[PDB]
Amino acid sequence: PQITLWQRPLVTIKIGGQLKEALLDTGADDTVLEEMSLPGRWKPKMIGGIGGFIKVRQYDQIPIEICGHKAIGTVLVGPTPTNVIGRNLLTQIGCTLNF
Amino acid sequence: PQITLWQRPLVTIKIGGQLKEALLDTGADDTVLEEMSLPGRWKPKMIGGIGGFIKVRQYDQIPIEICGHKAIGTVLVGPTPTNVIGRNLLTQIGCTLNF
Ligand SMILES: C=CCNC(=O)[C@@H](NC(=O)[C@@](O)(CCCN(Cc1ccc(-c2ccncc2)cc1)NC(=O)[C@@H](NC(=O)OC)C(C)(C)C)Cc1ccc(CC=C)cc1)C(C)C
Ligand SMILES: [Cl-]
Ligand SMILES: [Cl-]
Ligand SMILES: [Cl-]
Repeated sequence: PQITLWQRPLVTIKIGGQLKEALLDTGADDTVLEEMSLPGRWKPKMIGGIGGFIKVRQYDQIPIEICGHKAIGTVLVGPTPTNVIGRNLLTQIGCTLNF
Repeated sequence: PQITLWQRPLVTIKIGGQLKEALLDTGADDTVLEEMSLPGRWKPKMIGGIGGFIKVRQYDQIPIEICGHKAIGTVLVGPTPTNVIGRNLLTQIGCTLNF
């Protein structure tokens, strides 16, 4: 579709069979989600936002639907003010910026 | 143009006489720039991202130029770790997400 930016670009995603709201964020390298359960082992990452650094859990090869578009990729879980979908999955679902 | 999301979407802006690089961020409510001088009135503001909040100065009705597109809008100045263009100005130059 085509999403204008007069509001927050909030969409519905599906991960682990549950629906969630998340924010499509082109200023983000990475995709980071609020606390939740995911299968398998995880690795550490430090990621930096506008406000400083947080520690998150990295899970790889995780299926996720963004707006009904299927992707499988890396998901971080951590203390974030919102769910955000960063470039790493935006490119999987064929996103570009246009003006 | 059409801008890809394989890489960070960085662009040049002219503002306040200076050239600057900055990051087209669809997730950002506001536009925030590193420390710099702007004319006229301002008020203090706390803004929130990953890792918490920072204090900025808010100037309104500032002329900016982005990729040759003139807009006018609110610009926050402060100790952000990188320059970001937010939805408040992205709208004015007709920028949308597409997939
Ligand atoms: C007051 C209104 C609500 N807050 C906001 O709208 C703020 N927006 C952001 O922080 C956001 O759009 C992220 C900005 C882009 N940022 C840009 C950015 C990039 C690098 C940093 C570098 C950065 C930090 N430290 C050292 C080097 C800092 C910010 N990227 C990241 O922070 C990402 N980090 C990276 O991509 O790092 C590569 C990531 C999400 C994964 C932490 C994500 C975001 C979006 C909305 C909200 C509020 C919603 C409840 C919070 C966070 C500011 C920027 C306006
Ligand atoms: Cl990925
Ligand atoms: Cl504005
Ligand atoms: Cl429009």
